[PDB]
Amino acid sequence: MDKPLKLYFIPYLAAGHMIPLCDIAALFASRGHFVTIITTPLNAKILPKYNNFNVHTFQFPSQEVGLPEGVENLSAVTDLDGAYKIYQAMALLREHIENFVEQHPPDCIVADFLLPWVDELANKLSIPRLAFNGFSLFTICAMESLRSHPLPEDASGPFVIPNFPQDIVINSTPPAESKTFMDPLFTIALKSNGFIINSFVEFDGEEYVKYYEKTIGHKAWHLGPASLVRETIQEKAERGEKSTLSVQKFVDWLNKKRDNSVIYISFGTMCHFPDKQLFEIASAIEASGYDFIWVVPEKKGKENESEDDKEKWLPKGFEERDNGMIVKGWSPQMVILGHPAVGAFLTHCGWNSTVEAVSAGVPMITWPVLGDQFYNEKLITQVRGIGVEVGVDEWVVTSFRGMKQLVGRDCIEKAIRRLMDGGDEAIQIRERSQKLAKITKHVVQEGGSSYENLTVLINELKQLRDCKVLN
Ligand SMILES: CC1(C)[C@@H](O[C@@H]2O[C@H](CO)[C@@H](O)[C@H](O)[C@@H]2O)CC[C@@]2(C)[C@H]3C(=O)C=C4[C@@H]5C[C@@](C)(C(=O)S[C@@H]6O[C@H](CO)[C@@H](O)[C@H](O)[C@@H]6O)CC[C@]5(C)CC[C@@]4(C)[C@]3(C)CC[C@@H]12
Ligand SMILES: O=c1ccn([C@@H]2O[C@H](COP(=O)(O)OP(=O)(O)O)[C@@H](O)[C@H]2O)c(=O)[nH]1
Repeated sequence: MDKPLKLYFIPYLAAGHMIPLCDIAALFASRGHFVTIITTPLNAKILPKYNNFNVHTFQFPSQEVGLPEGVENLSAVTDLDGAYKIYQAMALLREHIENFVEQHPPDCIVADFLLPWVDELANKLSIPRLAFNGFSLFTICAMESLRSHPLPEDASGPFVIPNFPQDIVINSTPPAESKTFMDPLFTIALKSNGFIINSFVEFDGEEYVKYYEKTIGHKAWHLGPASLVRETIQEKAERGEKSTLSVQKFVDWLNKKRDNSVIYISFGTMCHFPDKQLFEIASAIEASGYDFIWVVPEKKGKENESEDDKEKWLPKGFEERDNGMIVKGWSPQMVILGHPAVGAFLTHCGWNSTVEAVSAGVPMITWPVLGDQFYNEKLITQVRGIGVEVGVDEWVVTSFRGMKQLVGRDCIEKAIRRLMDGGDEAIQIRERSQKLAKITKHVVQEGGSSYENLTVLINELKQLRDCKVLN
């Protein structure tokens, strides 16, 4: 504890994995250790500089992959080809990332599971390495249970998470493609010294800290929700990217509405719905009759469209009825969710949007799409009971307009009203969300669960540093 720790963080160029890992590095920075993010210049611009907080940037190889100069992240990508370029750009940056880390070795490396070449880098440098995927520990347990007990290849439809601490049924089977990409990353990540989770034990469940530790044989570190590291308005409003609309424009409009009278609809980054699907969402939004903040990244840069191009995805007269805000880009989600007017959230069950909703105490309407979201759907609705389900069952591998099954407006509206109409069910769901909200307020504060986990994590990293100094 006499000298601080030198920690490097290598976040992947994805909004869901860049945002949380930098906030997690800000928790290390608040303790007095020298953190350092290693990413591209555009992704490091939005990062507020704390104490000890520094970045090391290598220029994004735009013309090497074939991208415009303004695209250095997966959130600005609207095509499956773009995700390949973001990955290929990460392969080219692998050279200079390894060289910089070899020239100035840190006390510890924290790297994403999407980059599995950090294993050789930390090994030859004989330094402790931490893995990060931004999933829930509950989901990580569920995906390692399917890896030990594979589903029959023919089987499809709902399935039970095998040999779990709690009987849980996921609504659809994962794609066979998902297994071939995920399993190599989990195996390399399990070769790491520890796993960093942007969650707290009161939410994932202690029976899964004991499941991951004793059944799988690996250490996890509940350090989140790291979104709580941003306290001011400017810290909450600038995340990953500058907001598209003025943050005060949202607040002045939300301040005029009642409490729990606004629905926030955002399927996160990397999810783009076809125009038919957006039409069903829009029809179900106006049919519910509730004010809404709808994030539509599918139509960013497509403002003042001709009447033909707008009727492809919106009912005629939808924008004339000013009962909501259609944001075609980044939204201050921490700000919008924090406002007392938002009382419901239509989510893709992404983990960042999930813990941010638990902090703000907003119940969630679940619409999972890919990745860890179909496990998160059941963590929201069955395990913790802070949300209702739409009832979707399409588990795509790519979400870039790839969905082949149309979710009807009668299905969406039915779920929207189950939380906005204030029924007897919705009342106690919002009570269980407020119970977790009060707990979440001080899990990163002194004495909390995730706070003390970071205290233990630092001490063990300091120990390993003191052992290397002997040699
Ligand atoms: C196969 C390919 C298209 C890949 O192309 C290959 O590249 C290698 C490079 O050496 C070559 O050797 C091959 O010949 C070939 O060209 C490029 C892109 C790519 C890698 C994958 C990809 O970009 C992302 C995912 C992604 C992984 C995962 C675990 C995430 O964590 S995504 C992440 O978090 C959440 C998760 O829900 C997202 O919502 C966030 O926005 C953020 O992106 C799960 C989801 C997903 C989409 C699974 C597929 C893949 C591994 C993908 C698209 C497979 C295809 C692959
Ligand atoms: O318009 C948007 C879209 C996304 N986000 C942020 O992007 C992250 C989305 O992460 P999540 O894991 O929920 O979705 P994923 O990016 O994995 O699809 C969260 O921090 C959101 O607050 C935001 O602030 N505004």
